This record gives sequence, structure tokens and C-alpha cells, in this order.
Amino acid sequence: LQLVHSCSEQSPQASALYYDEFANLIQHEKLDPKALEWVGHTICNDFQDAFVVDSCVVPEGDFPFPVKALYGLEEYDTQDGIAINLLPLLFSQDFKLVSPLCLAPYFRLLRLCVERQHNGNLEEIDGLLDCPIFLTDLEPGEKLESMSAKERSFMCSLIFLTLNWFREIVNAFCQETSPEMKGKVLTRLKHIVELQIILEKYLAVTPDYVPPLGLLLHNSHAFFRELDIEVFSILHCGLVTKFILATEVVQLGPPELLFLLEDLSQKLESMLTPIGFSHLQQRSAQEIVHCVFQLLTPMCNHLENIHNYFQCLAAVQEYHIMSSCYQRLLQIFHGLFAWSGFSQPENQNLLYSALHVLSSRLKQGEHSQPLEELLSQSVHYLQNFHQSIPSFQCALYLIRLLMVILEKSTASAQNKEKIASLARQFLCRVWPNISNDQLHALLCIYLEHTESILKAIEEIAGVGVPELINSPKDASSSTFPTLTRHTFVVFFRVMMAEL
Repeated sequence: LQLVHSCSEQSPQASALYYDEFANLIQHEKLDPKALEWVGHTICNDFQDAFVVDSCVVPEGDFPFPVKALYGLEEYDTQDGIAINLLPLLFSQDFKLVSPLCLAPYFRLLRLCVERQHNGNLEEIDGLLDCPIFLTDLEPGEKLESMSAKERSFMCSLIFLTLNWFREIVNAFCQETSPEMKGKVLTRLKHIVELQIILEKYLAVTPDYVPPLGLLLHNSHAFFRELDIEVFSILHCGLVTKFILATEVVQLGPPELLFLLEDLSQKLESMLTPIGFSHLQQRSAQEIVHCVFQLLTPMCNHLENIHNYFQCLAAVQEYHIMSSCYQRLLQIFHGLFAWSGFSQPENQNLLYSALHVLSSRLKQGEHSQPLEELLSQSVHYLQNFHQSIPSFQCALYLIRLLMVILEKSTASAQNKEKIASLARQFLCRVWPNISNDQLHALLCIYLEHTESILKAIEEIAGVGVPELINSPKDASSSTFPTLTRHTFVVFFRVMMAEL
């Protein structure tokens, strides 16, 4: 083991691959106590000797940007001597055993190894968490119009490794069940979100330049390290509205909710609907659906709260941020209910346990009832949210959600009529832009589930297009308000295909 470690020490990519693969191996397999504690002791010694340093800052390499303490425990003081010097080492190597450019795998090994020895109870790793990182107060270059030079390229390179570190730290500390420390990991969310804003600003000013790592949508899954499903146990914590408004404790705001929920949606859509990911695939498809299933009650309570928020608003950037959060939340719910495993009879009781709670969400104290009735008030409960649907693309997801939870149903005709009625409600509604494929899917399901397809086609044609030629160019007000020039072609395509 130490032979292969020393041989692979020089190569950074091969080293990082060794660290990540060995960490996965330790995670998903059992090792003997002596070898496990030996490798844990050696890697802990190497990590302590390499990166951990005194709180006093010693600049090296004569870098031009002054460095101040940031991104640490709020009650931090100079007495706590722990600190990390990732940026001096990156500046030195950019401009041999130490390799902070692959810092994230190293900590993962530590995050496994002590957990094998101590069975949790990691005070030293909590000390590693509590320390800050000394870095310049980095901001976008527009304050001085920073040209994309070598120094700016290095600074933009630093953001990915900082985000990976602050992602793996919350990956590590999610499982800890102590109440006081919870806000600490929430502060890490509050860090990475602003860093993510900073990250996309560096994509805005320099879209062409891309730092390496072993447009932002493509780069996010590739660069950012994966996270365990247990990380989404942080979503068990309740949220609080920020724009409108556990005192003196951080709480789940909207954008960290969007971030975690979008990561969950990417993972769920990648798995359930057949690669960029390598950690989730090792876990099977049965325990993961159980893990997200036990989590559905908190995120459904979040759906309730944000729906009530939008109802209260019904009477700036946070509005569409929460709207996109709503979109992603409905996407999670549909994707969870769209698993192909529920078709086969293996996990029917799991599906039933998915929806009894929903029934308890609507009318408390009802259980062990027939499945068709329970899903009937479940679809009624989902239908109650149809008013608080700000973004248009959510609506079709909700309609699709209804269909899948109404796929496993008996009274097909009534369900189809209800789906058609709600689709008509969405279509006739005005909206404030919109991808044509969303119109394609929505009109497809609407015309499919209407009682008379041919009558509906002639009806939409006669009511709309005569009104369109009567109406002026841009305004396409009719029974169908969304019948503008950027929509007529998909309308014609959908009516022709359904005909």
C-alpha cells in the first residue's frame, strides 16, 4: 500500500484517483482492524503535517493579493490556532508530497478512516471544520475591470477547489445529529451560494476560459463533487422566509434550498430515467428510493410553506428564485412518483406509505384505507396547489405528476376529464420566456385527454386564429392567450399529430 502510494505520489491526477477510489473502497467494503487503523493513522499524520498550520499567516511566493481570515466559525478567535494554507501552496506550485489541488479526496479518506476507528464522535474533525481559510476578499473584477491574466486565471481556478472543499465538509458533517452544530453546516451553505454567485460571475466575464479539474450547467456536475443522500437529511430542518420575514440561529433560506434540491433532482433524473456520476451508481436503486422516500415529509412540508408564501404574495430576484425552487420541488415529487419499480409489485407498500402521509397532510388521522380513495384525496391535495404555480413549466409537471399518480387508478374516464379540465385552466390562463417544447408536451397531453379530440381541434382553430387575425400582431388575446408567432408552429404541429 505504501509502495503504490509513493509510486503514485508524484502524478496529481493519478494520486487523486487513488485517494478517491480507496475512499470508495473503504466506504463500500469492510477492512480488517489492524490495516484499517494503520492506514488511518498514516493518512491522518500526513494530512496534519501537510495542510494544517498555525493561525498566524505567513505569505509565501510574494503573491500580490493580501489574505484575511474568512469562511469559518462565527465565534472564531486568535486563540484557536488551526488554519489551512491551501492558497499559498497553490500559488507556489502554480507559479512535492503536498498536493492541495486534490484536497477534497484526502479529507474523504479522513472522513472514512476515523469513522471506522472512533465510530463517529469526531471532535478533531470538528476542530478542522471550525477553522477559517485565509484568503483575499475576492470579488468580481468589475470593481477594477480585472483583465483575464495569469493571476486572474489562478484566482478563478481557486473557486472550484474552494467549493469542492466546502461541499465535502457539509457532506461529512450532515450525519452528525447534535443540535447546536446544525447551523454550522448551514453557514457552509451560506458560503458556497455566494461563492457560486461569484463563480457564475467569473463565467460571465470569462465564459471562454475554463480552469481544469480532474456553460455553468455542464460544468457543475463535472466539477463539483458528488454528495451522499444523507446530505439531504439537512433538508429535514425547517425553512424560514427571507425576503418577507430559532432566533440567533441560521435557517434554510431559499437559495441553498434551490441548490440542494437541484442536486437531488439531477441525481434522481440520472438514476430513475436511463456517465458523469460515479458515487451514486454504486448504491443500488432500492435503498436510494427508500432514502428519498423517508425524506419526502420535510420537503412536502416545505412545499406547503412555499405555497402559502406564494398565496400571501398573491394580493425581486427572490421571487423567481423561489419560483424555480417550486419548479424543482415539483420535479422531485414527480420523479419520485415516476419510478418504474412501482409498476412491478415489489414496493407497493412503499408507494402506499408515500401517500398515506399525504392524506394525513390533508385530513389528519386517516390510515389503512383503500388505496384508490387515498390517492383520490392525494390528487385533490395536489390540485389545491394549482393556483400557486408562478412559472409556466411547473404546470405541465404538475399535470404529468397527476397523470402518473392517476396512472395507478381505476376510474380512468373521470380522471382523464379532470386532467383535461385542469389543462384547459392552465392553457386559458394568461402568463407573464417559454420553451416551445413545453407547449408541445402540455398541448399533447391536453388534446390526448380531452373528451372529443376532433371537436377540440376545430374549436381551438375557430376560436383562436380568426380572433388572431382580428387581433393585432403581438397581442394574441383569445380563449388561448398564448398564441403568438413564437407558438403557432408548435400548435399546428400538435393538432396535426393528434389528428
